[PDB]
Amino acid sequence: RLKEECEAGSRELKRCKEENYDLAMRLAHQSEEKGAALMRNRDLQLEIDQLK
Amino acid sequence: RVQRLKEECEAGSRELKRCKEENYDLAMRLAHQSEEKGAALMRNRDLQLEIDQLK
Repeated sequence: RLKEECEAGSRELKRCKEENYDLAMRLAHQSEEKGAALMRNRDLQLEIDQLK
Repeated sequence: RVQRLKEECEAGSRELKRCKEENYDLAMRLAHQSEEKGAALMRNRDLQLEIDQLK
């Protein structure tokens, strides 16, 4: 009754910890890509301001 | 032995609850950063089109 639910919980904890590491890596990757896109945006806005 | 595995199981159920809450937070922050990157790339395309008409 509780032995089976506790074995299932420890397997779910193993998967949750794997997902946590995966989410952290994906978050760091998206933050770098967002930073690169925003830098390109600043440079383009500066170009427009000089022409207009 | 019975009381030891009971505690260990209760501790794991609490750690899983914590991990799922952290994972939900990371997922929402990941979704936010991806949306912001996407929005910036779309503005970049529009700005490049504007520049090409002015130079």
